[PDB]
Amino acid sequence: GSRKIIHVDMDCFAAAVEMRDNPALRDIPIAIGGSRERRGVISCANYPARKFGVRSAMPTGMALKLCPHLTLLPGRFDAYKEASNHIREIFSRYTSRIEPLSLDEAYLDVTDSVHCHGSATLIAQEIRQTIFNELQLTASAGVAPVKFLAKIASDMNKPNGQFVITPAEVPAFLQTLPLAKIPGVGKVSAAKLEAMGLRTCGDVQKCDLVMLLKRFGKFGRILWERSQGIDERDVNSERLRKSVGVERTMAEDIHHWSECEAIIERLYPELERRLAKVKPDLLIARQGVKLKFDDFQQTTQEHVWPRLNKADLIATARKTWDERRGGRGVRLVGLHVTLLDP
DNA sequence: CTGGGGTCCTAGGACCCC
DNA sequence: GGGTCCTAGGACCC
Ligand SMILES: Nc1ccn([C@H]2C[C@H](O)[C@@H](COP(=O)(O)NP(=O)(O)OP(=O)(O)O)O2)c(=O)n1
Ligand SMILES: [Mg+2]
Ligand SMILES: [Mg+2]
Repeated sequence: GSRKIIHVDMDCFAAAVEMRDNPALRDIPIAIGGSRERRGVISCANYPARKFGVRSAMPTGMALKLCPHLTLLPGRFDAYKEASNHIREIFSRYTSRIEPLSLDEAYLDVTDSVHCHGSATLIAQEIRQTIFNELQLTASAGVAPVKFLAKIASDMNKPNGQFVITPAEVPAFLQTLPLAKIPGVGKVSAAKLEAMGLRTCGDVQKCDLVMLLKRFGKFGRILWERSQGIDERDVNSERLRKSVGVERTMAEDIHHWSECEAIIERLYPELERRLAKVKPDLLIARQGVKLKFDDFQQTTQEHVWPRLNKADLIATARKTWDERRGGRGVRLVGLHVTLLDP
């Protein structure tokens, strides 16, 4: 039923806002991540740092081994939040059909738009431009008839570029497209798929659908459909936050309950403030806790609960601390609430 | 040498209904 | 024998 979807993605979003504000970081390797002393990971890295192999979700310990002159910045969320809200208002000028996927990211449906005539290519081009003129940062775009193809397209000519995929180009695009580039196919599934000899969508096009439903369930249908180019998901501008969590990893494993309670005492005020901005009465559906151990196993305990309550969080945290710790060190403790169904 | 914020999926037992 | 809720956990995303 061919639609036209624009996936915009900010390039090096967190880093780019650090460089715009201080140009001294424009041409030196910078990353936002948090110290190796605090056991942190890289969240964003500029291209000078990317040249050394620094990627997002990489432990800072390895980021420094690869690029020792990394200037690590901690990040200013409100600086990135304002930029985003500006980005989303720039989208508001071309369609109401806007589905943000994060701060730096949004699906735009422009099928029924009158703007740069009907050219999804020129709308994406002008949005990418207006962002630069108004925020001095750069965007990439992808244009496709479906959601995931427009997302894959947003990475192909980045940074500061776009890439269009028309319906006639789709069959050739999918034939060589490796399965792991499909959003929702990460490291584990890509490894089993390659264990079955499935690397590209061209390979799964020659597969049996009932076979894939046997082995992967609902995931096998999604797999088989994306390879045929099928992605009926609508751009939904109505999607709502469903949960609020606050967690913290300490410098080193903590071994006594006394220390773990000292962390919850600090975590709770932050969780309440962030819950208050969205729900002033603090009324919720479930609240609970999370511990992650030295062997990186993690357990959570959540239960029905009417209102964000600190003592019950401490209480339940010691029940896990006793029943499921088994004497290992603890590197992370976290708090959580599940919001009420709208 | 492994973050912090989330979404979505699965699955067994409890629970309720015929 | 059905269905929805409850809970824990895992894969995945930015
Ligand atoms: N694992 C990750 C991935 C992204 N992020 C944050 C930091 C990024 O600046 C922001 C943008 O997500 P992203 O698109 O995946 N990466 P980024 O936009 O910075 O670089 P490119 O999109 O140009 O590849 O999300 C994170 O905190 N942890
Ligand atoms: Mg980006
Ligand atoms: Mg993004």
